[PDB]
Amino acid sequence: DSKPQLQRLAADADVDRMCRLLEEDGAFILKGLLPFDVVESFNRELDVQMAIPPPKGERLLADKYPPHFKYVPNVATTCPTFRNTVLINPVIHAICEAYFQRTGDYWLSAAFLREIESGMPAQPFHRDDATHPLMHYQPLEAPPVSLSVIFPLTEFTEENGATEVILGSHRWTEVGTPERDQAVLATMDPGDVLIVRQRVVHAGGGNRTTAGKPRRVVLAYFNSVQLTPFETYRTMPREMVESMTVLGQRMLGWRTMKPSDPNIVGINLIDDKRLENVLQLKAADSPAL
Amino acid sequence: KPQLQRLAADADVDRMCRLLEEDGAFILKGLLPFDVVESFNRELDVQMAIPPPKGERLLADKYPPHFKYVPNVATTCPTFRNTVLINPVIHAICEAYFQRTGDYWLSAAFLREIESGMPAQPFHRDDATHPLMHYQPLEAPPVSLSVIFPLTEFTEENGATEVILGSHRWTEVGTPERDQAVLATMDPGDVLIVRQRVVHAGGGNRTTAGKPRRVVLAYFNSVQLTPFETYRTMPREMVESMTVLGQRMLGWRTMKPSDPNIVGINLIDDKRLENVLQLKAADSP
Ligand SMILES: [Co+2]
Ligand SMILES: [Fe+2]
Ligand SMILES: [Fe+2]
Repeated sequence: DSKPQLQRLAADADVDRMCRLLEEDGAFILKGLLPFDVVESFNRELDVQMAIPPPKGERLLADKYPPHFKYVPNVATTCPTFRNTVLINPVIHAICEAYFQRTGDYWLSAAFLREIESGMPAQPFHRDDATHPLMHYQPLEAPPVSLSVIFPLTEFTEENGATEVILGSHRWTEVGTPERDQAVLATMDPGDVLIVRQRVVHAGGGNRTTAGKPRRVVLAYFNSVQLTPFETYRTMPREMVESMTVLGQRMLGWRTMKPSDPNIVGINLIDDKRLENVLQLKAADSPAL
Repeated sequence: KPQLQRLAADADVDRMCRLLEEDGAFILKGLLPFDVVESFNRELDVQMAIPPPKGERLLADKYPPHFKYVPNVATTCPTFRNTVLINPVIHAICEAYFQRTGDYWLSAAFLREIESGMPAQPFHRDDATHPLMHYQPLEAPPVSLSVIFPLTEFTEENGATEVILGSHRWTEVGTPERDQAVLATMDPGDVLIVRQRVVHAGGGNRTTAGKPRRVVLAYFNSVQLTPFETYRTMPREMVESMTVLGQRMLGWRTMKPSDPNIVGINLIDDKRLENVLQLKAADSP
């Protein structure tokens, strides 16, 4: 509309340009990154998880909310489509490599599903700096250590709560209490992807539809390997791990990684050796590399 | 000039905390009894006697051959794993120090041996392993603590650690003189504790004879920060023989950064890692 909008880019768009949008606007959308069949396969895998009856024991997040809370943690362990296809998408990683150039290696801190039902209110505007509170004190100019990647799995509309993003707001000193009309809407089709810079002020739009159609989203956080993964994928069976590509294994914390100089050795190692060597980890695309 | 303060092992933790914010460092006298120091040294002797490896060594291959180093001592030295790592005074200090940031764990603990004729290190801050630390404001909650265990005598001759008191308040390292620093001269069993941002240097070893100076360095970091050393390949039997505190230090349990993190970190299936693993411990039901 009137205000400058989120730019929607083709999957083959220029990475330098995407990197610049992140620094100027703080966010952008990749159009039709995931084909519809991938999206639907992912959705069915998620349906299976959500249909599982509630467990007997403790659930750290879920126990904090009423029983109608819809959440699937660490989707990489239970959704093969995410693990084998979405997680290792080459466009996503081209962006990450450029974005994290100053900080070095990155990996997956978390990827999880939320569903926002009809009649739910919008989120307060905020920054994604709560999981690793030290991020709250990092200056704007410092090398970024986190990137938010948002996957709509149903339509995002003005009505059902499309993500509200305030362009340029990563340059603000604080969040404050911004008006809703300061934000623009990440309206999207399933298969699109929203990419959001560290420190950008934003809010989930809730869902004001009344027809019972929930809005589904998978949120993935790619962080500097300096930062401890929220979700640990260390209990994945070896057969599952070795079925992944090297990149996948790197994302899920199964390999030694490298923060930027002046760390000149790396991180996540043991016996002064690479973790994957100590584990004698095979990978699906080891013959080609 | 002001020297490093030497405190009895049973001194009041509030005083220790005060010293870290004012001086940036202090020494605990006789924290580890002689038998602990001796068994630990014997265990390290075993590792040091093990022949040089064939394959790549990530850290060691970057330095000259006189580099003497034993990585992740917790996996090979029961005395560190069962006694030193879980010392209650160290953790009283950590709990006070990390109050603002939340839970902490072990990023690394390793041995270095410094031979005769080695020069002192350049003055520096310990902000290289996790470079994001370089950009954290002075006022922000600390996310790292250096704990230094002399395993041989630290003398003015053999390279006692050089610490510049109050330098954590400096904007940058600059080009400090050696006489700006004071020496952490210590006996085995003592412990040197050094705050984030404190400018310091290993003292090398100016002796011309005798056995090298032996030191174990442990870095305790906010659980927000990825451990340099990962202890995830430890055998289950070894892990379960440890106390809950030990398991928490070595990354085998779910941990909790301060609010506004209200769930925790290092979890899976929306459960605690130790519950998913059905982890036993020496001191849990
Ligand atoms: Co002078
Ligand atoms: Fe958010
Ligand atoms: Fe140092």
